[PDB]
Amino acid sequence: SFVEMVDNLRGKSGQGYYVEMTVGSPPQTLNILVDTGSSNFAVGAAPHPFLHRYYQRQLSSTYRDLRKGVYVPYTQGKWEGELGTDLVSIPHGPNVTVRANIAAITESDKFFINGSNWEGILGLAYAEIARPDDSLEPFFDSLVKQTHVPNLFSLQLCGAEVLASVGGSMIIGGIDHSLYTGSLWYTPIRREWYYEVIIVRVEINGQDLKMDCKEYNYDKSIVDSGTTNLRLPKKVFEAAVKSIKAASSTEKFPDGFWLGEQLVCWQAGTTPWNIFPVISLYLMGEVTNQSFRITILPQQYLRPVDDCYKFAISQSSTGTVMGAVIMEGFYVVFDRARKRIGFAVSACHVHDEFRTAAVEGPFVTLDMEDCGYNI
Ligand SMILES: CCCCCS(=O)(=O)C[C@@H](NC(=O)c1cccnc1)C(=O)N[C@@H](Cc1cc(F)cc(F)c1)[C@H](O)CNCc1cccc(CC)c1
Repeated sequence: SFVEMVDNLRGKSGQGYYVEMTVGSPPQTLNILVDTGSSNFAVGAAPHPFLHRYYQRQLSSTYRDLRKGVYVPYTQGKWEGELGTDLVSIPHGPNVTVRANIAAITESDKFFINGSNWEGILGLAYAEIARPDDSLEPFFDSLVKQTHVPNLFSLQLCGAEVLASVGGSMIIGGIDHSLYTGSLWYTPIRREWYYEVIIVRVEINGQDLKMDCKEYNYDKSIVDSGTTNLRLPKKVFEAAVKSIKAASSTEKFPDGFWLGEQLVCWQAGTTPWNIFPVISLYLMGEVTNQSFRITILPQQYLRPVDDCYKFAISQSSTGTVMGAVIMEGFYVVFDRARKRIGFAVSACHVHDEFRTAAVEGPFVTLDMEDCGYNI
């Protein structure tokens, strides 16, 4: 938890958060997307219309070819590459250098984003979902094994021609107490592959969705910084929109809005936040029958793009995804050592005069264990 790591993240709305890193010798500078939703460290290693610079292996005296191809398909978008290792540093991170696995991207499809300003991706999740297989040690594992950095990192993602710029902090090796107020509440990491958690209850403006909690985690629920929106399984999505639509029936928007396709604008400064409800996601606590909740304001699920916004909540077919817009306003601790994820109100907390994002507990909930999907 260093003051030198504060504000070491940057990016544009809808295009994620990236941290500056150097690879090879001499140091090659690159902006790398911080993604707790995957486990491969990869960087553009060949020219591309959206890349202004890229990893040039031939210019690195410390590069070692692993002579193995690698391929990684995401929800939408994918890339192909060549494996190898090299020295990697995070200028605004811990003062150490480690030899890490790196997937030099040679071919890609709908992966890189035009104008995003990042040239690679840092999969911070576990080896289990790493490609080719789990023998390809993820970056953070190498960092912990090679240096004395504590097996833990925390993220503070903040809100907002060109798309609004965003800032944040990735504290490697610790917790920076000045980045949050109040208490930290932890939810167990159900399994060490994605950063899987369990949602046991959901409320829209204080009203219970009243669904079997297995639906909330239908398939799985993950904390994913590499994903923008709050993604919800079909049944949960529909209940959610119906509830949100009702609360804001005072005004009407085109179906494209709710489908997160087309934006919606209001006179600059007149956004009627008060008509949109708050969303409370209750997460399993560290104790049976006990949980805590994180409340999201409309300022979070209505992403800036007159003041224009897009509905940052969309239907998923691969489970719940607590994306960036959910993480924003909260200080999130990925306590790998103790297999848990802590949440707390962020210093750049979720605004508003009558309301505010919050992290509250405890709230008793029985049989939280049957909320998960049992393989
Ligand atoms: C951060 C910049 C914002 C980009 C806006 S986004 O549309 O929300 C990105 C999201 N896209 C969507 O969620 C999406 C996209 C289109 C339609 N519906 C949903 C997505 O796929 N995210 C990848 C990171 C990524 C970032 C990019 F910038 C471009 C890519 F290519 C990939 C996560 O790693 C996925 N974790 C779940 C997961 C799923 C499958 C396999 C794995 C094993 C690696 C893992």
